[PDB]
Amino acid sequence: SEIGRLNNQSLLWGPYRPNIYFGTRPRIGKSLMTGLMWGKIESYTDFQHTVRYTCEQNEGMKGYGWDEYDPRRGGIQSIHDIQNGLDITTSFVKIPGGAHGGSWAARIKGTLNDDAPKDQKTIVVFYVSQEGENSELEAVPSENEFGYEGDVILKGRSEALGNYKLVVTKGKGVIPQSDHDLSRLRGPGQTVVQSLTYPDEVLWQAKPILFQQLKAGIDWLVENKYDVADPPPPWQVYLLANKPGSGNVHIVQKVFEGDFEFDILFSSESAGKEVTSKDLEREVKQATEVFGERFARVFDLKAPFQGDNYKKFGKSMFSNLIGGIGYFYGHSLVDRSYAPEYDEENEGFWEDAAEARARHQEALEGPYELFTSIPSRPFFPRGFLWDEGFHLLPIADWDIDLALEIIKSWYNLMDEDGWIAREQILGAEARSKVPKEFQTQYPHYANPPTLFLVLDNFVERLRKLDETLSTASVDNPEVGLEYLRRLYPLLRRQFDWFRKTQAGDIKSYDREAYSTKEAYRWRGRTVSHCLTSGLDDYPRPQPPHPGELHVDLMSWVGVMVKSLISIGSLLGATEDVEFYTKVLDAIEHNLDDLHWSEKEGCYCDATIDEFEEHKLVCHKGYISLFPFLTGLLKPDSPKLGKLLALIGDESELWSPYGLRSLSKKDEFYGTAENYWRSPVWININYLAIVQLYNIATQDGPYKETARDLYTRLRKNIVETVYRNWEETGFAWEQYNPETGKGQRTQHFTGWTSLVVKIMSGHH
Ligand SMILES: CS(=O)(=O)c1cc(NCc2ccc(CN3C[C@H](O)[C@@H](O)[C@H](O)[C@H]3CO)cc2)cc(-c2cccnn2)c1
Repeated sequence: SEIGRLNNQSLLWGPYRPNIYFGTRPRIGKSLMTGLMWGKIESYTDFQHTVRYTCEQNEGMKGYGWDEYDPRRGGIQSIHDIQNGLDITTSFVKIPGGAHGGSWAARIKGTLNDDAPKDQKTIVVFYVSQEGENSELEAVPSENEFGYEGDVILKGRSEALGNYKLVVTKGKGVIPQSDHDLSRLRGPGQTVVQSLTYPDEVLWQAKPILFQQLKAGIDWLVENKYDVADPPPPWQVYLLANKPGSGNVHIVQKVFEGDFEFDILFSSESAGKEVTSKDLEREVKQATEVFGERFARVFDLKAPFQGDNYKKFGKSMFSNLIGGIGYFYGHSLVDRSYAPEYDEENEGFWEDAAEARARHQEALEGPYELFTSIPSRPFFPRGFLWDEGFHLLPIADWDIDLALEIIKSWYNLMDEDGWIAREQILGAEARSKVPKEFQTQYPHYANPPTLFLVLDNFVERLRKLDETLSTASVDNPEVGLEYLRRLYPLLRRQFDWFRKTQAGDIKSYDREAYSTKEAYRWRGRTVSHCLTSGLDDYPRPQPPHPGELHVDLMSWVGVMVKSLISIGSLLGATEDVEFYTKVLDAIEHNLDDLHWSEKEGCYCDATIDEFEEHKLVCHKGYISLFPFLTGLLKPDSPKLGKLLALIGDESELWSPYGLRSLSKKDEFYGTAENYWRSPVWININYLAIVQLYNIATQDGPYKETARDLYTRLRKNIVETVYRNWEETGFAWEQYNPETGKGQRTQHFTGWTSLVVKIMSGHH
């Protein structure tokens, strides 16, 4: 509770706007937010097309991301913008002090690349907004007529932040000067500020708000007889008339010719003295040193990746993953009808659920907040539930207390029933990027509970001030068990929810098995998809059917029970721990009785026939290995040995680049969208690698096959991801098993970053 508050104060500020190139906000719903924009201007019409704000990936952008980041200290981002002929650095740094979550500073540096005209004009904007009823923010006017020769100071106050100043410094670089008539009314060229107000809920729409002000400037030109007989230069036509004041939006605009840089200094008044540029430089150099020392300790890359090339690779994958951390706030869109069609209980259920959806009873609810890492800045800058379990495995190593914060944040979303939506789209900003037909969440939709994996790691670590704070929840056992105590009931609630909502049907068919209880079927499947399982288009029983059972789902339930055993045991929930033991024992038996195929040598999902009998449906691939991947099989199990055969078999799963999602022998190989029907995916490869290492560092019959497989798979996965990074600068979503090429989306940090932990090893 004391450590909680120090943790709160430490993590309050950051560049928690991963959906944009660079911006800051604190972990507060309605507060002070900033964002960077820039774009070259060569003509009277180009700036609207060159300006950058929200993250994307296309031919115009070579690459971007964090070179180093720790959300407690700050870091350095590099942006390589081809369209704008610019290489940009954004350094962000936090300075603890006072009562309001400390201070921070950022340096924005732009260097023209070799291709750029040496006299390029670049428009740079720093956009500042503040939400809240009783808060103030004011631009201190300049001494000069038309703008600022020097720094722009914003004075503001709020309940959340107390008093603060935000300074945008004069910076360094040529500022262009205009000889035109207009300069007599608009100045020759200088930094300008517009202070505006809009209703709070639209402050986020920085691009349109800016353009509306640019447009009003141009309309003013037109009305005041500035025309094509004698036009002012483009960059002056797009320079806002200076009008500072008070409001909830403040636009600070600069134009530079050539290279440039400028600082942003946020000074929390309740702290000591105010933040300077010399402070920024010192704290930046200091963060880099701490970052370095920590990486070497936490991510000690083992053979054969100890080389410096692999270190830089590892730093990039890690920094981008942990650098994705966002704070999201607002309403989510949920169908709360619990239409009976969603029980999916007859044949052809998918058509019924389509009928219910077509009622559109979904409503906004909340608001909610979420502090989480994300799969990708340009495409998926929001919380995804099973993804986050993978994101936190490397993050927890770095800073267990951060990871627990993020777990707590997710768990705080769980409704009364035990449901967390698998995709968290919080507020209009988060919604803007996401197509309407994809926003609505459904309380019957599960997603893998991979967050338990992180919990498991915490538990084993538990059994055996930024320095201190990162590890306080393990160094103080008292704190640990207390965290577990408070979360334990939500864990159980989620357990029970799986069993009530994702229940399969044994009792109503000719189905025999050790337990009449244990059987699971993901709700929400369509003819070609099962989105809730995480493996979108992995082939399942055709047609889908209320009788289906899914071996991945049962294995996840297995993961959960096992975690509940350890956590219950740590808390002495004896009555609970005994029930869990009966479920574990029953899932073990039932995985065999309902899922094992002796004929095929692997696990399979099941349905019920045209003739109403249990049928196995075997599609050799990730799904086939689940009981192994999820840690459920004994190290001497013959079944495990056969899965090891399947895994290593080059003609089924084993490619030089990692395990294929689907066997080359399956009829569904490389068909359709071919998402999970052949490509190599790091998250599942990671689970294989960890399980091989387990069977490998224990006496048993398969110790040495596992040792060989472990060695080679670790090598193949790391090298594929590394080679692609070296060539393209990106982490990719998935990798082509025939060519080794990364494909689908880029900037996937993202569970692809698991590679840093594969390299570092020692599970
Ligand atoms: C044409 S698109 O670029 O594919 C595309 C698609 C969709 N909607 C569906 C979708 C959602 C997430 C994933 C990735 N991935 C698939 C994995 O199978 C799951 O296991 C993972 O949990 C899941 C998360 O990592 C894939 C598909 C949204 C946007 C978008 C959203 C905001 C802003 N701009 N664009 C773009």
